[PDB]
Amino acid sequence: FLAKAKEDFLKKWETPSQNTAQLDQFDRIKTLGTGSFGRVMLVKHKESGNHYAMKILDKQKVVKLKQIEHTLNEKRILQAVNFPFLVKLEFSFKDNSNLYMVMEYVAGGEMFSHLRRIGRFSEPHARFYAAQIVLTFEYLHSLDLIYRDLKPENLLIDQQGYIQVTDFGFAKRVKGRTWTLCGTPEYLAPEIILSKGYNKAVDWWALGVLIYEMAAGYPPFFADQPIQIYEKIVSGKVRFPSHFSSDLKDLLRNLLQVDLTKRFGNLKNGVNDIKNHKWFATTDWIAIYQRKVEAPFIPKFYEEEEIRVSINEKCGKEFTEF
Ligand SMILES: Nc1ncnc2c1ncn2[C@@H]1O[C@H](COP(=O)(O)OP(=O)(O)NP(=O)(O)O)[C@@H](O)[C@H]1O
Ligand SMILES: [Cl-]
Repeated sequence: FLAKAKEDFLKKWETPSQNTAQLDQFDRIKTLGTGSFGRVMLVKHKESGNHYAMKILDKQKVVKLKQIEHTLNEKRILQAVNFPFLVKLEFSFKDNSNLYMVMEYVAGGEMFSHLRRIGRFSEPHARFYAAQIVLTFEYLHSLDLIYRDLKPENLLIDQQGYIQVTDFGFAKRVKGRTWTLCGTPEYLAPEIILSKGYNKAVDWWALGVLIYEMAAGYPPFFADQPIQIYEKIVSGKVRFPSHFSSDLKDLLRNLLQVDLTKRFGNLKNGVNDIKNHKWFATTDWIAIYQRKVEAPFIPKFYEEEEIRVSINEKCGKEFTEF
């Protein structure tokens, strides 16, 4: 009976929450780091006492870098969704100068830098992470959301060693097909490259690419020039390292299926063809969803400038919906 997850997403999708907090409600502790459009600040919600990561997006910068649609889309998705492996948007508001995304404070690590530092993951460790992505894509797809941007860079490891998807700029809600050429070359599904339309099956392609990259330490398709990567994706084969189990190679043959009508995740049994695959025979799907499996990696956990908000409104039109 999770037609309630759909019903609730749809209320929030149809009437997105706006100005759910304001700046004067947060104590500013310190700057955590710098983003594309401004700082992320550790803040204490004055009422509750909880700490959050407040991302400050300068509207003028977002316009200048032509990231308007992506910013709006990301916020709109994040205020509608609810799933254990999606970063939690706690509050959003705007003022004359900035957009504010008040995120759950997650003192974790980055999948990208953990993968690159370790070199590669064991199949059982790759499988632990992959199962979180499988359940996430099941959720997103049941809401007609195509993520279409999977890659380690988009995944952080929280304090329990579980995944959170951190970026929804590219994700599109759409019932059938869409055409936008977007993503990063190594993770492009062939039906995206061939420019005749694609659907949610491109996420299962990208899962294949991620599992391979986790298990090998490098992705299946790579080259000095993007056109060489596109050639490989479209009409190349894949080469599995000899260390890959036959279970893993069989799963990847069916995820990195160049023909989307035969790709696992896109057939009559849908997500069950992936969940019921041999490689995932040891995965307790319910237990992964409940974060009851012990994770293999637990992350370890002066120059302060004020925020100036203009008295004049900037980019009112561009960010009306926010
Ligand atoms: N939820 C969070 N919890 C804790 N620290 C965070 C959180 N979100 C962002 N940060 C910190 O803020 C820094 C910059 O924000 P970040 O979200 O990385 O920016 P971005 O604009 O999304 N670009 P990118 O660095 O490529 O992801 C990060 O390197 C973290 O140190
Ligand atoms: Cl591209």
